[PDB]
Amino acid sequence: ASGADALKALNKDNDDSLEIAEVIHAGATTFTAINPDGDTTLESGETKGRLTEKDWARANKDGDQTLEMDEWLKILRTRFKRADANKDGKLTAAELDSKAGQGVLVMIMK
Amino acid sequence: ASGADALKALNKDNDDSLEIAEVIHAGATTFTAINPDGDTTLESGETKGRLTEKDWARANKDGDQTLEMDEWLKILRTRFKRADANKDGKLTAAELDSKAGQGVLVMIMK
Ligand SMILES: [Dy+3]
Ligand SMILES: [Dy+3]
Ligand SMILES: [Dy+3]
Ligand SMILES: [Dy+3]
Ligand SMILES: [Dy+3]
Ligand SMILES: [Dy+3]
Ligand SMILES: [Dy+3]
Repeated sequence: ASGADALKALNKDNDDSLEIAEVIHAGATTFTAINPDGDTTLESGETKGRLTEKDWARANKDGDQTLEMDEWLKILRTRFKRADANKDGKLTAAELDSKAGQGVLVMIMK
Repeated sequence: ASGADALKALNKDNDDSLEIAEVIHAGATTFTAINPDGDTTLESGETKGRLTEKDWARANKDGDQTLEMDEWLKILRTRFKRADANKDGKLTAAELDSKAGQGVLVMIMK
């Protein structure tokens, strides 16, 4: 998916950008959408192609093999900062289409 | 409620315990249940009696006046650890009934 696609689906206010509240909420929706096994936890197989082993090492600090909702969203907030090249707390289409923005996109859209 | 009543509410027996995945999932449901204004954000008036000013200062690091889901759940994970007096990763009824356990209960049930 592209940045224009994400704005079309996830932006409901009268702007051209995704703010952190919009991004976190879409991350929470996506967590459930990519979790087909009927639990409340993401296992490593469920996160392939969206998260790296380094993301798990950084965010999963509780000794389990499960990403709970908060550990997933922690990674997303870090990725938001990396994509927000002009520091204004808003992700525009150009920021979403950048390499760092692609990392946000894979956590906010199935 | 009490620890026993909280365990019963989550379809568990009186001598059972809560682990972090069930607690985080219940915290995520509670976030939305205590948020009656149609947004995706908890304002301070929505968290009175559940969170302190110091909780907001620790968890709300983004310069806004709003708790997103990840900031709320960060506080819950901190409270789980404080209520887990023996640090075994499980909260018994007695741990839930403690003063620190009360702080978990106000975040996992309306
Ligand atoms: Dy917006
Ligand atoms: Dy799963
Ligand atoms: Dy975990
Ligand atoms: Dy920006
Ligand atoms: Dy609200
Ligand atoms: Dy915030
Ligand atoms: Dy314990």
